[PDB]
Amino acid sequence: AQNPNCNIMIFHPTKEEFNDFDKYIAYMESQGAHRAGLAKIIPPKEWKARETYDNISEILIATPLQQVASGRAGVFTQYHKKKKAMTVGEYRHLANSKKYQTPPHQNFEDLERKYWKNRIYNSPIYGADISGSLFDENTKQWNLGHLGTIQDLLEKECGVVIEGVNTPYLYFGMWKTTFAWHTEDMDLYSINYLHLGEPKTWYVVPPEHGQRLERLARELFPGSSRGCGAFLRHKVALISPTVLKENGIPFNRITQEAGEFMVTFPYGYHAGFNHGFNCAEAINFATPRWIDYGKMASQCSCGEARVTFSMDAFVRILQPERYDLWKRGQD
Ligand SMILES: O=C(O)CNC(=O)C(=O)O
Ligand SMILES: [Mg+2]
Ligand code: NI
Ligand SMILES: [Zn+2]
Repeated sequence: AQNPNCNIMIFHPTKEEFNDFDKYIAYMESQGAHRAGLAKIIPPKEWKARETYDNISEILIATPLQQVASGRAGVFTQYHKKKKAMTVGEYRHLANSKKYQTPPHQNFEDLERKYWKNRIYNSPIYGADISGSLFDENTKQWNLGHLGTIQDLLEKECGVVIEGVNTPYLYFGMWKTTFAWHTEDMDLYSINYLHLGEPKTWYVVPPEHGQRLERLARELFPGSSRGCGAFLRHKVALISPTVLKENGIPFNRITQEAGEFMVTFPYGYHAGFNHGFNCAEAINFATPRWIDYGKMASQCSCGEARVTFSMDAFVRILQPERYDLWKRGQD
C-alpha cells in the first residue's frame, strides 16, 4: 500500500504532465496521495493563471463576514456576522491596517504559535464564497473555471442525467481569517489555488481516520452534538493541533504559498487560517472513486447547514432514503 503513514505529498508536474487534469489526479492517487486527505501541487515553471493581478480592486465583496469566536484558545466556535459591502481594494486596505495586519514574526512556526494563542481575542473579516474566477480564459491547464462538472461525472459513471451546475468561488482573506473543520459537501474533492498574497496554513485528518475526529468533536462540543448528528457540516468548530495531539488524533499540517494548488480528497477533514491579505479560488470536483463516498456521506438535516441547489440531485440519486428528511432541513 502506497503512503501508509498518510503523509501529505507534494507534486511537481512537468508542463507535459499538466495537460490532462483527470489523469494527473489518478496518478497522484496511484502514489497514495489521497491517504493524507490533502496534497500540494506546484505548477510547472512555464505556467501562469493569468498575466497580472493589477486590475482586481473593483471586485465586490457583497457580504464580508466578521468571524467572532467563543470558547477557549484551542477549542472554539466561530459565528459569521455580516458586514456592509466593500470592494477588494477597500478590503485590502483594511487587512493592511494596524488593527488587522499580520504581527511581526520569525517564521511560519512562530506565526502559527501566535495564531493559536491569540485568535479568539480578535474578529477578522473574511470575503468568502464569492462566485467567480480569476483564471484567464486563455489558460488551458488547471483552469478551475474549465473543469469537467460533477453532474457530468455522475452521468458518465451512473448513467443518470441531473440538473445542476458547478462553478468556482473566490476567497479574500486577512490575518487570522479561519476555515473551520469540515469535509466537502457530499464528501467531494476540492481544489484550491492561492492566486496572490500571504500564505494559508492547512490542517488535515486522513480519510481513514475521520471518525476519530468526529468522536472527539462530539466530546468537545456536546450541545452542538445533541442538536445535530452531523454538526461539523455547519462549518463552525475549531480544534488546535495541541488539542488534537493530546487526544491522539492523527493529522498533518502544511503551508500553501501563492502560486500553489491544494487538493482535498473525499472525506479528508481540513481546517486552517490565512497569514495576511490573500486571494484563493476553489471548486469541488468528482472522480469515479468519489461515488462510493458520496453514497455514504453524512448529512445535516437540523437545518443549519443550508447548501446549494446542486446538492439536491446528489442526495436524491445517491441517497434516496435520506432524501425526504434532508430536504425538510433545506426547506
Ligand atoms: O480557503 C478557504 O477558506 C477554505 N477552502 C477550503 O475549505 C477548500 O478549498 O476546500
Ligand atoms: Mg476589478
Ligand atoms: Ni474545504
Ligand atoms: Zn445540522
